[PDB]
Amino acid sequence: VFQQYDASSVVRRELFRLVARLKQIGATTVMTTERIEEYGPIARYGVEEFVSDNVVILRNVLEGERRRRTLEIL
Amino acid sequence: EHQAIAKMRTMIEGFDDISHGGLPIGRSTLVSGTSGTGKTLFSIQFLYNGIIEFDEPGVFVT
Amino acid sequence: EHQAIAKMRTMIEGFDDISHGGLPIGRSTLVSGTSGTGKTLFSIQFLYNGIIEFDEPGVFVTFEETPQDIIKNARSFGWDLAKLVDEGKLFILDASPDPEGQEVVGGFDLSALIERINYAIQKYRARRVSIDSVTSVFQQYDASSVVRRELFRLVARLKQIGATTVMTTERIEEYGPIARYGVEEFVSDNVVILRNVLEGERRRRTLEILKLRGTSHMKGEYPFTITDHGINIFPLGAMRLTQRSSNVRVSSGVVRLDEMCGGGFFKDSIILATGATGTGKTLLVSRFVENACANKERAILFAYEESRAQLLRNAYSWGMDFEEMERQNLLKIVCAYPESAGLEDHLQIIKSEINDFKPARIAIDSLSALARGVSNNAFRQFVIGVTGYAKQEEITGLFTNTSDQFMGAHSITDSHIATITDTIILLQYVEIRGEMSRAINVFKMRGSWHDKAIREFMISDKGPDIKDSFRNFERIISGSPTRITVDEKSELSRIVRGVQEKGPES
Amino acid sequence: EHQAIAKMRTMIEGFDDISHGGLPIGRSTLVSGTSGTGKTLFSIQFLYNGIIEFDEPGVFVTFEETPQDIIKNARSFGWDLAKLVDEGKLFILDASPDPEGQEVVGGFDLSALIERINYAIQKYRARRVSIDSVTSVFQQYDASSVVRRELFRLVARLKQIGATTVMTTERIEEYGPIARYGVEEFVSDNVVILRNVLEGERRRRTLEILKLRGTSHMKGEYPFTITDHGINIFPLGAMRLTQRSSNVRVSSGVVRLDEMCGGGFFKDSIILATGATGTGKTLLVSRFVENACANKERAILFAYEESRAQLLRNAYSWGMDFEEMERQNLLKIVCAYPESAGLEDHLQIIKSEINDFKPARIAIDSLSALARGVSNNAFRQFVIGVTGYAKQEEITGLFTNTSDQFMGAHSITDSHIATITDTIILLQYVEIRGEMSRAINVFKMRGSWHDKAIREFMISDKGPDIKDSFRNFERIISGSPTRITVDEKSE
Ligand SMILES: Nc1ncnc2c1ncn2[C@@H]1O[C@H](COP(=O)(O)OP(=O)(O)OP(=O)(O)O)[C@@H](O)[C@H]1O
Ligand SMILES: Nc1ncnc2c1ncn2[C@@H]1O[C@H](COP(=O)(O)OP(=O)(O)OP(=O)(O)O)[C@@H](O)[C@H]1O
Ligand SMILES: Nc1ncnc2c1ncn2[C@@H]1O[C@H](COP(=O)(O)OP(=O)(O)OP(=O)(O)O)[C@@H](O)[C@H]1O
Ligand SMILES: Nc1ncnc2c1ncn2[C@@H]1O[C@H](COP(=O)(O)OP(=O)(O)OP(=O)(O)O)[C@@H](O)[C@H]1O
Ligand SMILES: Nc1ncnc2c1ncn2[C@@H]1O[C@H](COP(=O)(O)OP(=O)(O)OP(=O)(O)O)[C@@H](O)[C@H]1O
Ligand SMILES: [Mg+2]
Ligand SMILES: [Mg+2]
Ligand SMILES: [Mg+2]
Ligand SMILES: [Mg+2]
Ligand SMILES: [Mg+2]
Ligand SMILES: [Mg+2]
Ligand SMILES: [Mg+2]
Ligand SMILES: [Mg+2]
Repeated sequence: VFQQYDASSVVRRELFRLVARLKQIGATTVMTTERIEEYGPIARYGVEEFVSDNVVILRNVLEGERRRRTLEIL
Repeated sequence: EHQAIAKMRTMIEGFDDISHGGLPIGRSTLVSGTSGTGKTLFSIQFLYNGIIEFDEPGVFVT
Repeated sequence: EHQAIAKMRTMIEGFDDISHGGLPIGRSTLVSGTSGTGKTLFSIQFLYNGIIEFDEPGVFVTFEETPQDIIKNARSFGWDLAKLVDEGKLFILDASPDPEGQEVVGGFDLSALIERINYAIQKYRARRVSIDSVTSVFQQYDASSVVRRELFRLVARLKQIGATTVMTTERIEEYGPIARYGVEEFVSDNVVILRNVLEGERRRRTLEILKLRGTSHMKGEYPFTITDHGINIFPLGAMRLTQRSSNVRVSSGVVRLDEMCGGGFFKDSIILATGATGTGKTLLVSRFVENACANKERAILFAYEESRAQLLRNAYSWGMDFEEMERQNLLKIVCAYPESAGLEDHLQIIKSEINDFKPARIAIDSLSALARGVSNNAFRQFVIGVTGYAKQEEITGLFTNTSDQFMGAHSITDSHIATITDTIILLQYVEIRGEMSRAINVFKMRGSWHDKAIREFMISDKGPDIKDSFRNFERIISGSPTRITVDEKSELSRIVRGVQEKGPES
Repeated sequence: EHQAIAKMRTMIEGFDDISHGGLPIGRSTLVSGTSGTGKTLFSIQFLYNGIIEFDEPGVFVTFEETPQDIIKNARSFGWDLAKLVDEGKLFILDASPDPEGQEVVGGFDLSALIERINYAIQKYRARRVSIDSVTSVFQQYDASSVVRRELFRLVARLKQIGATTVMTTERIEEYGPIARYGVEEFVSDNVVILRNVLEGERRRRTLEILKLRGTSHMKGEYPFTITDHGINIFPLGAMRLTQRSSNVRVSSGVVRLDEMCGGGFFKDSIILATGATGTGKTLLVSRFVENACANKERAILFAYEESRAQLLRNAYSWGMDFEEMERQNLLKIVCAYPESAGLEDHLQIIKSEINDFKPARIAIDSLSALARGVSNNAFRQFVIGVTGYAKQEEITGLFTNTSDQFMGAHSITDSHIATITDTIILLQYVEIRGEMSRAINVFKMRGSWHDKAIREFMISDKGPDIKDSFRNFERIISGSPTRITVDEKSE
């Protein structure tokens, strides 16, 4: 959604809104995000983390040509 | 309520273990990762195990 | 106390030492850190105790989290903040934006907030203040220039007011810049970094006090754990060296051994039992725990290799019934995997069980079990921990170390812990005539005199049988000894012909 | 279509094995990577195999090389694309800009183009469409957010059309972003990544399928070759452990040795001869290769240490004449320094050559010669490939290994190929009375019984002459013996 011409700030405030409204409803929501480097920031725009109540990371770590899939609960 | 945070079960083999019950209720849980790591399936499959195990309708936004 | 900056206590298991006292009164401490590091709890924990220990109302400003949740969440550690926001001891000050908000508002509001917080502080008569997630305020359209001036104003005014404040900062990298705008670090009087370093797919959190303008403190990282009780730190280096020592002597559960140790292990003493795999270590330990209960004293056993079940099967086979031990409430078996947590945790799990049961003895079967994966220093430092705790607590310790190379190991340490230890017990195989025989030896005893033989021992359903020494063998330790005889037929009981009887009658 | 995902094989050697079927029909695949990885070839080979195998018209779209060139170059792998253009089975929709022009033509053309695309799709009744260098289009003046929309509009349309696609994308760092804008990443249904990795000033090409929406695939990287017959991907992991096993026997070239191994080597099996430099491994190989010339059978010899010439010499010196072995086209020698290439290219040469001589025996002159300058893992993989290939092909294999230290060596192998070889012939110098004497031994044979003694032997112009064991010595293996001269029982 932010891939139209947005920056960090614009994007943080937006996640807040989204998450919050969803909080009111009482909806146990799950939100999927993309990244750039297996260990780099936790979310494309360096903010999504602190804005969420719970965070999870699905990593497909490289290494010796063999990829290894892991999951963590930050 | 007036106690701890209540959790929901994802019936995803293991995760409901690692998370000590499962996702918190009435709260969004961020799940990010690089292309081809899990996410969708983790979201789809969270919905699915929802219907198919406690009868809890699901809403998938794509 | 010799310091020139007045401090107030956080009552956070560990912090007040590392900070040599607690946050400098009338000042601002920046506790910064990655996502999920511990930050906001610290804050809440900081206001909490002030309330429930000094009766000092506190003002907690929330910026991102909903004033409702802060209370909802803080219930995890068992705190009815509600009731406090209710009795007028804790004023949560909402400032969270809205789900239907505009855009543009972080400068004149920064001036309004000062007056705000200034109202509640004057109103509730507060001493402590938490400003959780200032960062989020600048995350609207700002840059370094405007953040140092704006923060400054806030802290500057806050200090004038006389409130001992804590601000929280997020940061993407664990070791890199302290805070986002790489500017908060110099605007604050103190800086408390909180990290959660990865490495080896496990997770290690640490607290560090970079600076405390005005006084001294413990430098570098210190591991902490967030338990059902909140933050819990280990000044593994603030662990002074002044434990008590006593010439009291206890049993090993093995009689002959006792002699071999000048008269029974010292009460206050660390004991090490090293020996290749399958030499016996596990047994002795069991015979140590056993006896401790046979004299009516408590003792724990933390098995990191064998199950609680199996620990009993082989324990019973060796005699000594652990089933009962558990029941008479004299021996407690923990038992777990070293891979089921980072050392910091394992070190605390152990400490805990040592306080909810008060042993008078403790045994850790296979320290080397805990040295798996982990770095030597990391493990060596953990050894100093347990070893440290049990030493200053009059709790006799028997650790088990299994050397990675049977017969031919030129070092019974491998991780070099033999110098922290007070008394070592050595078990090693001996190749005698196409046979793998065993043999124990008492290497060192700091206070006792102990036997200097490398006696042989055998295992029966009954237990450790301490026989005689391989006097007529050289290159013993080598594992595969060399038979050089000056005698052997020498008296002892010559008398040939019919010497025995048999099973019928003697 | 309430069925699992449908795939369309690519007939690109090795890929259809890795994708578990082949790019999902009608969807978009994304093969991206840095300059010189495969991309352009891939897609080209993608369309080709599509035509000359299933009569499936191909739509190739270029955004930089001129159509004339795509042909010109293609002739590199023996295929006149001009022919299919004449036959209307493939349409190289030129879309490359000309020397002159204007600007401010943003999403302007991305639209008109989707029509010209749909055009030929319908017109040529297309099924497989490839787009090379799509990115060289947004490289006019755009940003991430801009590309995400110009790309998604396409793929979307394409999926509508229903044709199966592949999009070429470029990358700058071999292990950084998946595509220049790190957007295409998520805009694709399937992401393939060509990586032309450096290291040691040598280059290894590695393909990988990061994701395939809706179907399983092969997780991890795979080395691939670029030749005269297109791209080739050896799925060294894919190869299964279902090798044929027979109890038949073969000779070792040395009678007395055939005896030691209880009858001989098993036709189907790998044997390893180990020893310090000099021991005589190269002998055993020379002897093992003549025998297959006595039973008039084709056998191959891969030398990585000596030359065509020198071998001939030291061979005529042991009696065996190779000059005839070649004439009788029953023996073929190769020879190539290990440095001349990397294990990837090697493994192939081997395979290819084995197909053009239908051997029944084979011996590689020194593996350590090949483990030279390469990581164990990288080498360890090279063994299993040849070892594996020689196996499920019935070819008895004998490999040479000069242990890194003479006398006392504590392992037949260093790289650890011991557990990859069935039989282990172990050569080792033995020191007696001040003379470097030898010693051959059948260390292990999985089936047979083989001799358990360490028999010394010698080398004359007649070849190896196994002799008697060192019954009267001790520490034999160590290297520096110690006679026992036990004084009998002392009467
Ligand atoms: N049936 C299946 N069996 C085994 N693995 C599968 C199966 N389907 C998909 N996969 C694997 O899962 C990956 C697909 O990713 P998925 O659709 O779950 O979402 P994602 O990786 O989180 O996000 P994105 O849309 O970028 O791919 C593939 O890369 C593949 O390795
Ligand atoms: N009862 C508990 N037992 C063990 N861990 C707990 C408990 N309660 C909370 N935690 C842990 O505490 C952490 C919560 O972090 P906290 O609320 O203190 O603020 P933060 O990490 O500093 O900042 P942010 O709001 O950005 O996450 C999590 O990492 C979580 O696992
Ligand atoms: N009932 C028994 N009867 C005779 N010998 C026994 C009996 N139980 C154990 N043993 C002997 O004791 C050894 C078992 O080792 P033990 O359980 O004492 O711990 P360890 O050698 O210190 O460590 P680990 O067993 O994990 O290697 C065996 O090598 C075996 O010879
Ligand atoms: N006949 C051939 N034999 C061996 N290798 C060849 C042959 N033809 C081309 N190659 C190799 O294959 C590569 C060709 O790459 P190709 O033009 O197919 O696309 P690309 O490298 O993916 O993208 P780009 O258009 O940027 O070069 C060359 O870099 C070259 O090393
Ligand atoms: N005509 C010959 N007469 C006597 N001995 C010879 C003759 N030719 C070779 N030899 C012996 O064989 C050895 C030659 O080594 P060989 O060809 O067997 O290969 P290798 O030992 O396996 O490997 P490398 O040659 O690389 O050391 C010489 O060291 C020598 O002892
Ligand atoms: Mg997805
Ligand atoms: Mg956080
Ligand atoms: Mg927080
Ligand atoms: Mg044990
Ligand atoms: Mg190209
Ligand atoms: Mg995606
Ligand atoms: Mg040699
Ligand atoms: Mg050689």
